[PDB]
Amino acid sequence: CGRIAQKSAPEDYVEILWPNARLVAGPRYNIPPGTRPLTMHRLVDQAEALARLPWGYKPHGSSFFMINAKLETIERHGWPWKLMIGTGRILVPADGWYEWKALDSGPKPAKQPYYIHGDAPLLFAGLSAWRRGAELDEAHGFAIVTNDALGGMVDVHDRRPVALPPELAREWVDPATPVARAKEILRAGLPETAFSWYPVRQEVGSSKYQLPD
Repeated sequence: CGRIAQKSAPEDYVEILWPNARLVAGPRYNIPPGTRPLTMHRLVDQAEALARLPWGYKPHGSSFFMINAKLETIERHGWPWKLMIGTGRILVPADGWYEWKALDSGPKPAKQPYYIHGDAPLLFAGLSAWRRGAELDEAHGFAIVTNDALGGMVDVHDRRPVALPPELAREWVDPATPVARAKEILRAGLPETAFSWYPVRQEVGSSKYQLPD
Protein backbone atom coordinates (compact mmCIF):
# COMPACT_ATOMS: atom_id res chain seq x y z
CA CYS A 1 0.00 0.00 0.00
CA GLY A 2 2.14 2.86 -1.26
CA ARG A 3 -0.57 5.24 -2.39
CA ILE A 4 -4.13 5.94 -1.27
CA ALA A 5 -7.04 8.20 -2.18
CA GLN A 6 -9.08 10.47 0.12
CA LYS A 7 -11.71 12.12 -2.08
CA SER A 8 -14.89 11.98 0.01
CA ALA A 9 -15.95 14.78 2.31
CA PRO A 10 -14.33 14.40 5.75
CA GLU A 11 -17.76 14.33 7.43
CA ASP A 12 -18.53 11.16 5.47
CA TYR A 13 -15.61 9.30 7.11
CA VAL A 14 -16.79 10.24 10.60
CA GLU A 15 -20.40 9.32 9.77
CA ILE A 16 -19.28 5.80 8.86
CA LEU A 17 -17.03 5.24 11.89
CA TRP A 18 -19.00 7.21 14.47
CA PRO A 19 -22.59 7.27 13.12
CA ASN A 20 -24.55 10.23 14.46
CA ALA A 21 -21.81 12.19 16.22
CA ARG A 22 -20.38 15.10 14.23
CA LEU A 23 -16.92 16.51 15.09
CA VAL A 24 -10.89 21.96 4.72
CA ALA A 25 -8.11 21.51 2.15
CA GLY A 26 -9.78 19.75 -0.76
CA PRO A 27 -9.90 16.05 -1.75
CA ARG A 28 -6.67 14.20 -2.58
CA TYR A 29 -6.79 11.49 -5.24
CA ASN A 30 -3.03 10.80 -5.08
CA ILE A 31 -1.63 10.45 -1.57
CA PRO A 32 1.87 9.06 -0.96
CA PRO A 33 3.87 8.48 2.23
CA GLY A 34 5.49 11.55 3.77
CA THR A 35 2.32 13.62 3.76
CA ARG A 36 -0.37 14.24 6.38
CA PRO A 37 -3.39 12.13 5.37
CA LEU A 38 -6.64 12.43 7.30
CA THR A 39 -6.87 9.95 10.18
CA MET A 40 -9.40 9.13 12.88
CA HIS A 41 -8.44 8.12 16.43
CA ARG A 42 -8.79 8.47 20.20
CA LEU A 43 -5.10 8.84 21.07
CA VAL A 44 -5.49 11.85 23.34
CA ASP A 45 -7.71 11.52 26.43
CA GLN A 46 -9.88 8.86 24.74
CA ALA A 47 -11.47 11.65 22.70
CA GLU A 48 -12.71 10.81 19.21
CA ALA A 49 -11.00 12.94 16.61
CA LEU A 50 -10.40 13.58 12.93
CA ALA A 51 -6.90 14.97 12.33
CA ARG A 52 -3.94 14.84 9.95
CA LEU A 53 -1.02 12.68 10.99
CA PRO A 54 2.29 12.01 9.18
CA TRP A 55 2.31 8.85 7.05
CA GLY A 56 5.69 7.13 7.36
CA TYR A 57 7.32 5.84 10.56
CA LYS A 58 11.05 6.32 11.14
CA PRO A 59 12.38 4.51 14.25
CA HIS A 60 14.68 6.64 16.42
CA GLY A 61 17.58 4.22 15.89
CA SER A 62 17.35 3.43 12.17
CA SER A 63 17.12 4.88 8.65
CA PHE A 64 13.99 2.91 7.87
CA PHE A 65 10.88 4.68 6.62
CA MET A 66 8.19 2.12 7.36
CA ILE A 67 4.91 2.78 5.55
CA ASN A 68 3.20 -0.57 6.12
CA ALA A 69 3.01 -2.71 9.26
CA LYS A 70 3.18 -6.46 8.57
CA LEU A 71 0.15 -8.13 10.11
CA GLU A 72 2.18 -11.11 11.29
CA THR A 73 4.85 -9.04 13.02
CA ILE A 74 2.00 -7.41 14.95
CA GLU A 75 0.54 -10.85 15.74
CA ARG A 76 3.89 -12.27 16.91
CA HIS A 77 4.19 -9.03 18.89
CA GLY A 78 7.40 -8.00 17.18
CA TRP A 79 9.41 -4.80 16.77
CA PRO A 80 8.51 -2.10 16.41
CA TRP A 81 4.74 -2.39 16.29
CA LYS A 82 4.68 -4.09 19.71
CA LEU A 83 5.21 -0.57 21.04
CA MET A 84 2.13 0.90 19.39
CA ILE A 85 -0.37 -1.96 19.24
CA GLY A 86 -1.47 -0.94 22.73
CA THR A 87 -1.63 2.86 22.60
CA GLY A 88 -1.03 3.94 19.00
CA ARG A 89 -4.01 2.36 17.20
CA ILE A 90 -5.56 4.63 14.57
CA LEU A 91 -7.69 4.42 11.45
CA VAL A 92 -6.85 5.93 8.06
CA PRO A 93 -9.94 6.60 5.94
CA ALA A 94 -9.71 6.00 2.18
CA ASP A 95 -11.91 5.73 -0.89
CA GLY A 96 -9.32 3.36 -2.35
CA TRP A 97 -5.62 2.70 -2.97
CA TYR A 98 -3.19 2.06 -5.81
CA GLU A 99 -1.03 -0.92 -6.78
CA TRP A 100 1.27 -1.14 -9.81
CA LYS A 101 1.14 -4.25 -11.97
CA ALA A 102 4.53 -5.21 -13.37
CA LEU A 103 4.03 -5.61 -17.12
CA ASP A 104 7.43 -7.23 -17.67
CA SER A 105 10.62 -8.45 -15.96
CA GLY A 106 14.08 -6.91 -16.03
CA PRO A 107 15.21 -3.57 -14.54
CA LYS A 108 12.90 -0.54 -14.44
CA PRO A 109 9.94 -2.51 -15.89
CA ALA A 110 6.87 -0.78 -17.35
CA LYS A 111 4.20 -0.80 -14.67
CA GLN A 112 0.46 -0.35 -15.06
CA PRO A 113 -1.12 1.47 -12.08
CA TYR A 114 -4.51 0.20 -10.84
CA TYR A 115 -7.07 1.86 -8.55
CA ILE A 116 -8.83 -0.46 -6.02
CA HIS A 117 -11.97 0.50 -4.08
CA GLY A 118 -15.15 -0.64 -2.36
CA ASP A 119 -18.78 0.51 -2.32
CA ALA A 120 -18.03 3.05 0.42
CA PRO A 121 -15.14 4.73 2.31
CA LEU A 122 -12.69 2.22 3.76
CA LEU A 123 -11.34 2.20 7.31
CA PHE A 124 -7.69 1.10 7.15
CA ALA A 125 -6.22 -0.07 10.45
CA GLY A 126 -3.04 1.78 11.36
CA LEU A 127 -0.37 2.28 14.01
CA SER A 128 1.09 5.66 14.90
CA ALA A 129 3.89 6.79 17.18
CA TRP A 130 2.44 10.25 17.53
CA ARG A 131 1.14 11.29 20.96
CA ARG A 132 -0.15 14.56 22.48
CA GLY A 133 2.53 17.24 22.58
CA ALA A 134 4.72 15.39 20.08
CA GLU A 135 5.93 16.95 16.85
CA LEU A 136 4.45 15.84 13.52
CA ASP A 137 7.65 14.37 12.09
CA GLU A 138 8.76 10.95 10.80
CA ALA A 139 9.74 10.05 14.35
CA HIS A 140 6.02 10.14 15.06
CA GLY A 141 4.70 8.91 11.72
CA PHE A 142 2.33 5.98 11.16
CA ALA A 143 2.15 2.84 9.03
CA ILE A 144 -0.93 1.21 7.43
CA VAL A 145 -1.49 -2.34 8.72
CA THR A 146 -1.08 -4.64 5.70
CA ASN A 147 -1.79 -8.33 5.04
CA ASP A 148 1.47 -9.34 3.39
CA ALA A 149 0.52 -13.03 3.30
CA LEU A 150 -2.04 -12.31 0.57
CA GLY A 151 0.05 -9.70 -1.21
CA GLY A 152 -1.60 -6.88 -3.11
CA MET A 153 -5.14 -6.94 -4.48
CA VAL A 154 -3.71 -6.80 -8.02
CA ASP A 155 0.09 -6.81 -7.60
CA VAL A 156 1.26 -9.99 -5.89
CA HIS A 157 4.40 -8.15 -4.74
CA ASP A 158 2.46 -5.44 -2.91
CA ARG A 159 0.77 -5.51 0.48
CA ARG A 160 -2.98 -5.02 0.68
CA PRO A 161 -4.21 -2.78 3.53
CA VAL A 162 -6.33 -4.34 6.26
CA ALA A 163 -9.74 -2.70 5.96
CA LEU A 164 -12.10 -3.10 8.91
CA PRO A 165 -15.91 -3.07 9.19
CA PRO A 166 -17.24 0.01 11.05
CA GLU A 167 -18.12 -2.10 14.11
CA LEU A 168 -14.63 -3.58 14.40
CA ALA A 169 -13.07 -0.26 13.45
CA ARG A 170 -14.65 1.38 16.51
CA GLU A 171 -13.34 -1.37 18.75
CA TRP A 172 -9.87 -0.94 17.24
CA VAL A 173 -9.66 2.80 18.07
CA ASP A 174 -11.24 2.30 21.56
CA PRO A 175 -8.41 2.77 24.11
CA ALA A 176 -10.31 0.40 26.41
CA THR A 177 -9.91 -2.63 24.12
CA PRO A 178 -6.93 -4.77 25.20
CA VAL A 179 -4.02 -5.51 22.85
CA ALA A 180 -5.12 -9.15 22.73
CA ARG A 181 -8.48 -8.08 21.36
CA ALA A 182 -6.75 -5.71 18.95
CA LYS A 183 -4.71 -8.51 17.43
CA GLU A 184 -7.82 -10.62 16.76
CA ILE A 185 -9.64 -7.74 15.05
CA LEU A 186 -6.68 -7.25 12.75
CA ARG A 187 -7.37 -10.50 10.91
CA ALA A 188 -11.04 -9.71 10.34
CA GLY A 189 -10.23 -7.47 7.39
CA LEU A 190 -12.69 -7.13 4.50
CA PRO A 191 -12.37 -9.88 1.86
CA GLU A 192 -11.31 -9.13 -1.72
CA THR A 193 -14.86 -9.97 -2.86
CA ALA A 194 -15.81 -6.51 -1.52
CA PHE A 195 -13.53 -4.55 -3.86
CA SER A 196 -13.42 -3.82 -7.58
CA TRP A 197 -10.61 -2.12 -9.52
CA TYR A 198 -9.59 -0.66 -12.86
CA PRO A 199 -6.41 0.49 -14.61
CA VAL A 200 -5.81 4.22 -14.23
CA ARG A 201 -5.09 5.77 -17.62
CA GLN A 202 -3.88 9.14 -16.33
CA GLU A 203 -0.45 9.79 -14.77
CA VAL A 204 -0.15 8.71 -11.13
CA GLY A 205 3.35 7.27 -11.07
CA SER A 206 5.68 4.68 -12.61
CA SER A 207 5.98 2.60 -9.42
CA LYS A 208 4.68 2.35 -5.84
CA TYR A 209 7.66 4.46 -4.77
CA GLN A 210 7.65 6.78 -7.79
CA LEU A 211 5.72 10.04 -7.65
CA PRO A 212 4.41 11.41 -10.98
CA ASP A 213 6.91 13.70 -12.74
